[PDB]
Amino acid sequence: GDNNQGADGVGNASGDWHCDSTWMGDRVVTKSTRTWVLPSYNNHQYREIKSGSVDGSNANAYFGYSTPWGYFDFNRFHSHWSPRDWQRLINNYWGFRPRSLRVKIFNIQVKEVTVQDSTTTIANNLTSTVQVFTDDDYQLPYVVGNGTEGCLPAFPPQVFTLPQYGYATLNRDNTENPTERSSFFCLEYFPSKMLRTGNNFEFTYNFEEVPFHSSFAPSQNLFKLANPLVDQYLYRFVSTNNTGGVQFNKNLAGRYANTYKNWFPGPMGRTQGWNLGSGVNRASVSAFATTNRMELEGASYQVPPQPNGMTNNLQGSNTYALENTMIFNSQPANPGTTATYLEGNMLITSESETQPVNRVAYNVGGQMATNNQSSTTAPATGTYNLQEIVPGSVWMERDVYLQGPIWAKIPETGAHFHPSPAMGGFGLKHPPPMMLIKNTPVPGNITSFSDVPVSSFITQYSTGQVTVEMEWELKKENSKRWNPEIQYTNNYNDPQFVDFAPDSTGEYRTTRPIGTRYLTRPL
Amino acid sequence: GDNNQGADGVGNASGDWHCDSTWMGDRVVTKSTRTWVLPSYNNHQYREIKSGSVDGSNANAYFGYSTPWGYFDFNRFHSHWSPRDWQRLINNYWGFRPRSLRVKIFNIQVKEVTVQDSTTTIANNLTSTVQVFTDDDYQLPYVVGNGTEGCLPAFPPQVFTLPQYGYATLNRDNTENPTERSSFFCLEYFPSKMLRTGNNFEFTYNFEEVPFHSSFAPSQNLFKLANPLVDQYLYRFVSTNNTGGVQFNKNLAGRYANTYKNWFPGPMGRTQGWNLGSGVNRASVSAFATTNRMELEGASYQVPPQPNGMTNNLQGSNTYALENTMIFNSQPANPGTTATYLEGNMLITSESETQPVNRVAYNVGGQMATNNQSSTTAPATGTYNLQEIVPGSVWMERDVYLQGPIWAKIPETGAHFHPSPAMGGFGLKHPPPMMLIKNTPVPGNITSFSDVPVSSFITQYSTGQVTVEMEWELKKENSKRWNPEIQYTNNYNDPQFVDFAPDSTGEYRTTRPIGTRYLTRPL
Amino acid sequence: GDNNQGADGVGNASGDWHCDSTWMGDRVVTKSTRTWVLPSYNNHQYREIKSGSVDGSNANAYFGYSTPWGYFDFNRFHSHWSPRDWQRLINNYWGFRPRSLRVKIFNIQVKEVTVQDSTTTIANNLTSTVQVFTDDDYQLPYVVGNGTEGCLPAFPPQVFTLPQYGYATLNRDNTENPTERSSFFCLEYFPSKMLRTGNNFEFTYNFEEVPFHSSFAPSQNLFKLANPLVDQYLYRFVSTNNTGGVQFNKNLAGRYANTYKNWFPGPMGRTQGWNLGSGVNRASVSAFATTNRMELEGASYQVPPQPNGMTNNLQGSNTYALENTMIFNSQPANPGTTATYLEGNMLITSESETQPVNRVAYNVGGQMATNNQSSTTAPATGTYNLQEIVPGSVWMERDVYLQGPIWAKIPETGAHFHPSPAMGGFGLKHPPPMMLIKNTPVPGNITSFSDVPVSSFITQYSTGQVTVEMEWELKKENSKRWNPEIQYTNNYNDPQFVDFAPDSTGEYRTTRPIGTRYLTRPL
Repeated sequence: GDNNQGADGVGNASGDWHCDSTWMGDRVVTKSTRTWVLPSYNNHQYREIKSGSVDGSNANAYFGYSTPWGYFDFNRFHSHWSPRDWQRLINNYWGFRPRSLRVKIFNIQVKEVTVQDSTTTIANNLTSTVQVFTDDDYQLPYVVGNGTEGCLPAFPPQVFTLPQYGYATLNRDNTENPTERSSFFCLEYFPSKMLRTGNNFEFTYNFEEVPFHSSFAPSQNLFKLANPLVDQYLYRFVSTNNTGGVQFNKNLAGRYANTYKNWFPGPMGRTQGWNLGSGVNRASVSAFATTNRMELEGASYQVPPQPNGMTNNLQGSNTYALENTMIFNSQPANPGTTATYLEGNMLITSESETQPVNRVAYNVGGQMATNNQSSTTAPATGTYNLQEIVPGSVWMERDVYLQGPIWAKIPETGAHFHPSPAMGGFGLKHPPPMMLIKNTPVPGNITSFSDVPVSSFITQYSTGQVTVEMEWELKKENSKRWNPEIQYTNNYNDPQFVDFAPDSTGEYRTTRPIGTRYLTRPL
Repeated sequence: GDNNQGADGVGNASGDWHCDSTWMGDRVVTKSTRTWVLPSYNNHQYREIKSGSVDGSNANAYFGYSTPWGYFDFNRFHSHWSPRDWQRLINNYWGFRPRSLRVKIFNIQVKEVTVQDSTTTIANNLTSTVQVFTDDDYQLPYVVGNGTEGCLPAFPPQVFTLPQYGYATLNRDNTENPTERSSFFCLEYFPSKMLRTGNNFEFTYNFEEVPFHSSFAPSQNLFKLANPLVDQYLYRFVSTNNTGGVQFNKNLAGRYANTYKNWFPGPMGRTQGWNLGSGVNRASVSAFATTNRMELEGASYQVPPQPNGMTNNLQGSNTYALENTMIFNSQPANPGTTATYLEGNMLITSESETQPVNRVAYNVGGQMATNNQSSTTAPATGTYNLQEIVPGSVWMERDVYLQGPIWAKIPETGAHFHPSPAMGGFGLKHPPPMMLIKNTPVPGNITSFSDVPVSSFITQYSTGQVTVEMEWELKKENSKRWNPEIQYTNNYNDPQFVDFAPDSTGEYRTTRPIGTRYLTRPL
Repeated sequence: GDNNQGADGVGNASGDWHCDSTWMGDRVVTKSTRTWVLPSYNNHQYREIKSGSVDGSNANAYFGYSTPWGYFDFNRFHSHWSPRDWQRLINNYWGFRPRSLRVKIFNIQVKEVTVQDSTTTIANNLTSTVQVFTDDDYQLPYVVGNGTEGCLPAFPPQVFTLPQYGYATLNRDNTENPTERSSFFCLEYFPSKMLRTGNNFEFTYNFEEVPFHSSFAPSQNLFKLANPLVDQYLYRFVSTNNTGGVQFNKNLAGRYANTYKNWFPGPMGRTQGWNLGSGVNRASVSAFATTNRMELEGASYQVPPQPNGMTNNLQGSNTYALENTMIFNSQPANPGTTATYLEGNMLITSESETQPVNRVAYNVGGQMATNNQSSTTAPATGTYNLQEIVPGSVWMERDVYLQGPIWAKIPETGAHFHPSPAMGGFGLKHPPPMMLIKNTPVPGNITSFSDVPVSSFITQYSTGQVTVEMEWELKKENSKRWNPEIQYTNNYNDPQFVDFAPDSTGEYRTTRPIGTRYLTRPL
């Protein structure tokens, strides 16, 4: 529907502001509207950008292009959810997955800016247009889901300027030079709707069927599943007698160190533990030397989210694995800042509620036998710092936060194992199409003919609202637990301000992250 | 209906001006139209406002937020009524209660203001929009009915600038700091119609059924109801003889001091009487020490309208209870003025026409027995300065003036007794929804991408008409009184100007208040 | 329905065990089943019980009867609700009221006990019967709703022995003797179903329409409703000049001490504040002298819950009014214990979340003017320690806890004001009928005829299950609050045991009470 048009042109608003969320039965539809600004990027020119090795690491070298096109990136959880609608969701529901998405761009306004002797006057033109297209065949580079800035703001009245679309193609021998395989994508070679100041643009996309997210934290350890009362009928090798010969004992009662296990913990790589809080770390360490680095194409890349199947923090201990965690800033910072931020500013993720099913990151994975015994040689063992997928493994996927990304696109290749993102969210084969938008160029005064293209443009920018409404599917809590569970509560000891709400300057404050795992489930 | 649209856009007026009132049968429909201006508040930012104790009273401390949104407050009686239509109403009718309400916002005009070296030129833009929504679920703070400024003007040609929407939530220990319970309401999280310069907005609301107001003043004292001619069959204790023993007498003829009463006066707290006019008050009194102050949450708050059931002034005497009355100014003053106004400027309410049924505020309530007699001890009594609701009480509600508020919202809690406002008017559970309106932000020139939200806006304001038409239900005069009643008359001894009409400057003059109680009724 | 009967007799269970709760849409149906034991009371005899003044208070004197009948008292909140189903209810819902009730008694088992030389063998008889009737005309004394022991247990496996039915009628001159008005009710004069060991008994009752309970805590102070930004058009009396004469000032901005108030706080009596926690109370105080005592019929009775409209505790302060509060024990104690319990054992209610709308109990109510000024005498005031219902009052009803009573019966008299119980819950005119049950007497060996009734009985008792299923109606949360609310969470710092769950002895543990007010609402 959504039709109520007296006329189409100036003096007729293109669409209403719908920001509210609606909880109906299990499923919830969360509407959001924001106001955006699109600068004129690159003075309406494609350009190649390339970098050598910066900071003595040749993995920092790339070759790519910076287009004029800006793009709507609505991918984070807090764009669609208010902290009270994210408190309802995580407290009484076990899981949620999205279903449909509908986006609309309306109230386009195209301003001109003219500087005569530093007056810099701004007066709109009603004739000029803007170009929007959504890429639904996935035939561009998809930079949306990689957890980079430019998302719809947390708090509705904030106006946000759109990111610039660029991409990094193949480079030659870890330098800035290209190859024969490095491709150039011209964004204006697609068909794209052109929208003058009276027109609007809207789009609809239904998601593929993905597994529910898990909002629950297990209620049992993974190795403790068996009941403590009755002993197993299975026997274990215990020791050996004076003569070479074997002796067996019974697996008895609630003794869980030695009992027969069906299911096994997830993978782990080992990461370095670093004590926050009360401290006593080592002094004057440069971490870039000792970080975990997977080496691809000849260069050493860090992978600072680690693959799924581990927990950084251990149940309220102060020791974290900072190479395994997801760190956020309490407030948006300036682009390109090198400032050194102490712990107190950051929002530091803790996975500690997954510890029953997951192996801790900064502890060894286990041990195995390193030799074959005989009468001469004694049994020996050694600990292993990494293990991988094993038949019969069970692990906990990484949690999704209010500040974290919703989805990611599975790279298109031959094969993949268990496509879930390391950062978090819903690994998708066909993610919501990427919506790009650009100001059409309006040339300045040119008195003559020349075959070299026009380099003199009228400097302009545009603005107007965008609405994004999604439909989430939820899975209700069936639990029979007798005693009260843990809920996300608003407690603050002696507040000087309310959290998740403006300061006296007008600045939106977020003190602490919010995860989805509170409800407890018997594994 | 209300349709006559050639096209929708600039060059087509959104609606007609209807200011007239229509008397049909009993019920009257009073239409009113005004012109408003909406500044850009807080430079389009939410902000927290908080105050400590000012003037040595910790009840003045609050914590709250100041939103960009302005709101239409049409709640006062003289917005809808002209002094001649308020003279008709009160003279020949016993009571009135509202029925329906329909509001319309049209002819929106959005001006830009630009300052280049102090030129401050003003030129409208046709593209920009304004956001209106009416809150019909009562899920915001309702600040309308509390008797604060910003109402539609008395006299139609006056243009009025809209109030700013803010609210005071919970604070911690009578300081400026917040609590865990103090809530933040984001107004842009509701769906709201966006209106460009050709669009209009209209709304309809029917009131719940409330009791008629009482425009009549009783014709009999409450204790004098019995007829003076025939004596009662009931006997009274008079005295006691030499021996201990009781003697009775008959309640005889028109002697009203001692007779059996069915019904009793309303509540009273005792307030201080202060002589206006001929004077002889005490000298150099600071009243804030001795005022009546109910203490809530640990702090002492004044309640300068007193609860219903008392009369300040006593029948043309000069002694008033100024803690019980409703004081107005003869002319609108500047916001935030500390000037000291003498009596002559003020319009000072008098409740003296309710004195038969109501107990005077500055007199003691009565007396009761303070001891049990015996042969040793004589009967004693003492006077009480406060009494409350009693089975079989009858009191007169406070009157509604032309300058006074129409309604109020009953706070949503567990329980309430007899919901009528202390200030006056019609206590409502679901008051007319609160209509909020805001200028959408239009950002200035921004050349670059940054994730910190846009702080540079184009400074603009908007203007246009609003019409509010209500439907009142009236109750006709049935009285059989023989001699002429009192009417509200325009008498002025030697006028230098006409009252309720402009001065030579153009300024609207109101000399004296107008109440609703003139018609007399036999109790 | 509920029919699946192969045969009716021994060897056929009379009914299934249904203990689960079902959340459907808004309304929830909570089924509960327990196992009871009914002793043989008074050796099957009615008896008069009477007491003089005990502990030097003649209000302790009563005259009444102790019947053989035991009664099912299922009235407390935790009989029907599990702590996790009471956590769901209070967290996301604004209010709840019951609708229907259906009770069933099944699996009756009648045991005999015989003592031959202290062997005390127990062997059931299949022939003997039990008598159940429900009193639906309210023509007995109703002792259920007064908050006395004998309720269905908290934790299902607990077996509970039924209370004895007795009642206290009128006594003469505060002594043990009766009057001519003191009535005797014979319970066996009603028709009553007789149930042998194969029979079952079931009953259905729909509640009258009562107001929703309020599970919300206000978001604003009551006197702070007006917005801080715009000042009132109303003026206040401030001071007086050298000559007798009055001076007025404007009510300006966010200054809430002096502003015109529509609505007023609830009633209060003043109660004594007593510091818990960090202490510094007075030493060696006997409280029975100074407690608040309403005097009825000549004797002084304490009323240790105070009438509605006050808050004992003030926002996390340690000072409580212990004459205003609801105190529970963390564990069921022995009947008739005089032991002195320190603070640490008790669960001490706090009303502090109602403090915006309610006046604190241990603070003075306010002040009023005590004299009429003149040139000779200065204005004076005094504080009042009690106030009552006033036109335009709003107060918060007392909260309902998990351990507290559900309802109460409005005494049948001429009149009542605002029937809500002081203890808590839902004041009902026709409460759920009172279900009484008794073992029929089986006489022992009697060889001869005598006209004096049989005094020699076979000593027996009976046992079997009872199920009580109610249907609650709920009111969903509509709130638009932006920041997270307060939820009831399971937090415990360094637990030695889990709360609301058995100890190593088997004993059910409850550390702390649970109220219904968490969700916040803008008054």
